Amino acid sequence: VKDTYTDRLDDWNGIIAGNQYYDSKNDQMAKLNQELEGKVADSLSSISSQADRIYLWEKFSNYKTSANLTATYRKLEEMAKQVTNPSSRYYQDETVVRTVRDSMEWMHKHVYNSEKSIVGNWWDYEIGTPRAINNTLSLMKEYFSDEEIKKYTDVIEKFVPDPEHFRKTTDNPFKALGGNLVDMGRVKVIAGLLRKDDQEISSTIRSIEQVFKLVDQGEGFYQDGSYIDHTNVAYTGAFGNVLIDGLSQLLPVIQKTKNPIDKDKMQTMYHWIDKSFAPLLVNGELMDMSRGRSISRANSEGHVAAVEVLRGIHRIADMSEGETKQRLQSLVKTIVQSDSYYDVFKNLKTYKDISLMQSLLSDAGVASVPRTSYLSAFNKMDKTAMYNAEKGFGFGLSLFSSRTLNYEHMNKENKRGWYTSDGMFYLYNGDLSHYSDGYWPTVNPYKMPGTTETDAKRADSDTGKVLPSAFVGTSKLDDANATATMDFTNWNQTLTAHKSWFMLKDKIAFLGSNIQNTSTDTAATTIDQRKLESSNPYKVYVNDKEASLTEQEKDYPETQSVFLESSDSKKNIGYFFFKKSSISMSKALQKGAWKDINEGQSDKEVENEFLTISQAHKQNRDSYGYMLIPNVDRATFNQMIKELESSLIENNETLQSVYDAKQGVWGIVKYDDSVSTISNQFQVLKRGVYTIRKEGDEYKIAYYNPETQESAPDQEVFKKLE
Ligand SMILES: CC(=O)N[C@@H]1[C@@H](O[C@@H]2OC(C(=O)O)=C[C@H](O)[C@H]2O)[C@@H](OS(=O)(=O)O)[C@@H](CO)O[C@H]1O
Repeated sequence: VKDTYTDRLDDWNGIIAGNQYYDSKNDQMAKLNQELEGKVADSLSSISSQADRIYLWEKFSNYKTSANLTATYRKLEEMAKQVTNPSSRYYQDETVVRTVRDSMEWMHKHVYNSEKSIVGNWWDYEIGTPRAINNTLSLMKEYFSDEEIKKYTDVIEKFVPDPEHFRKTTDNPFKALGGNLVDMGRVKVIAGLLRKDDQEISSTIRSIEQVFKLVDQGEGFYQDGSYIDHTNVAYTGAFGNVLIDGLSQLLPVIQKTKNPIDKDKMQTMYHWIDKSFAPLLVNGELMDMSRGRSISRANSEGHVAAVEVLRGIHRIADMSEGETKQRLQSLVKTIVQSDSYYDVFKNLKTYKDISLMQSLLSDAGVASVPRTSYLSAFNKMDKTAMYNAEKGFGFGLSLFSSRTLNYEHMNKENKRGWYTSDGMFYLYNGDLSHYSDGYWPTVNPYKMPGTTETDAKRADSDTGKVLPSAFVGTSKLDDANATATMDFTNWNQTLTAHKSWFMLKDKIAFLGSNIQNTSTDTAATTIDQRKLESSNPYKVYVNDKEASLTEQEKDYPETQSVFLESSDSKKNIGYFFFKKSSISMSKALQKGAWKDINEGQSDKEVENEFLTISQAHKQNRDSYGYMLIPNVDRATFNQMIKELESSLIENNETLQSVYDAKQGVWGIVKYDDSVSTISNQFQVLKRGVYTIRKEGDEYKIAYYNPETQESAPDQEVFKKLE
């Protein structure tokens, strides 16, 4: 019955597949078509055609493993896409049409139906599979009767009858929010359209509207740009992705139903884009510190994941108007064009998405200007993102506190992310591939960059924890200067350290004090563990003298500096130790498999060479202090360290501060309320984090109390001398 429901489904088909936009003469589209042709060909030649078959596909035969249901139905969706693509060799193919119909019936009779109960993961039963079934039926609605459609979607209503909750049939349902809430729309709104059920459509859309509300606690988007999911996990880059990616797909359809969403309600999406997503995108890469356990997926490295966000933004731009549309187009354009490592089209999986991107890139009317400098203090999720446009580098600071979980290990994914939030830092430079090409399965998980840890063995079976202290946070002064601290205690309460960071425009100072260890394990801070490029080798200098690193760790006592020299200055990394320090370095090939950190991944061996720099802490009360200076050549680095000779103001158990004389900026962390006199110019009076700038006789102050998550009146925390 061709009606308004089918009309909406046609629009949905144009969004999830886009066959109406296909053009064989379009190289990028032809590439995706060829991929789908191959997938269908593989599925058709391996499917079971035997009577009394115990499965459709032998590699997805054990139906007690929920993942096999979703994978099976997704193969049918691929078939539906091609059978309805005039340019496919499978267009209106009678064998494929019958294969999809027969397969749906077979699964319905022996594997997935209303009489079944969740076996394995609820996600496959309520989201993964229902979405694959909805899309298959939507694409091939001209081959199924309304009665068959309702028949094959009854199971969806059994497992997901309530648009406000998931796991309804289990003994522990949960309130649907964020990404999950968006998926609820792709499940019940589409099923509602297929079943011509107005009540399901309306109630689901109404439920979906909750997603536009910013929160001040719990899961969701925060005013400061943070995004929390799974109770207390920083998750903008994975569940946030699903949210914007899926919602941007749904909106065009929803807005054409009898229950469109108010325009002022959808206004918050622009806040997510500018405040939440944009800062986490550097040279086409979505910062891993925001991706949770997804970092352990080989097919979802940083640049790939970024496309999920970018395509979502582009769709939103397409449904926007005027300046709003123009600026969003420019944002997507400059990000994509800044990415010289990853081909955006590799993750644009529908013809409309491919088409939109091509028009954007070729439209001279859409400005593509390098993004300006910025610094986002995502205090509500304990992460900080910094980007310097003049020099061209990004910096990510990954922390956690009593308010957030350090790392997520679940569904057998991210088994070794133990220290990824223990004050771990990321540097985004000229090597756009650094955190890609197998970084995650080859990086030594015991030496994450920036972290202070003991060398005790850790179990893959462990799960995340919150930090005992709430004294973790960032005080931002402007787009280039901020200060952060973390009152760190390790996983088993055997080591402590007051770790602080001083972001000073074109460099970051790392200070650590009060380092104590009550265990028999050795303690050390990993200054860096950088993945190398065989094509661009580094020439290493210690105290400005070339050094030859080996697989075997070499000690360098009385080190004032270390410089990693590339042929490309935008890949250079220098480390200046305020006080001569005893460090050790090594360059070695590290091997591993994605399966080591994610059970469902390939056991194929991967290898990468890493340069590791560490500083041992053999005594209680130890400390570390150094300045990370990227993107400058050797002579310039040498000149800068002389300018910074006296930049360290203090680094003890109650006070840590660094001064940038060139900028007239101070970064300060106070652990108590004593009166601290700084540079004989002013005094800071309260426990907390400060970033201060002197402009003549004037003083600009940025104070933050991380525990109460509040700033304070200037006179309460600052006092100029005389
Ligand atoms: C955010 C997240 O990790 N969600 C998990 C699922 O992963 C997303 O799957 C899809 C999709 O449209 O199916 C798009 C995203 O890129 C993925 O991040 C999925 O995990 S997995 O199978 O991809 O490894 C399901 C499986 O049960 O679990 C979700 O939590």
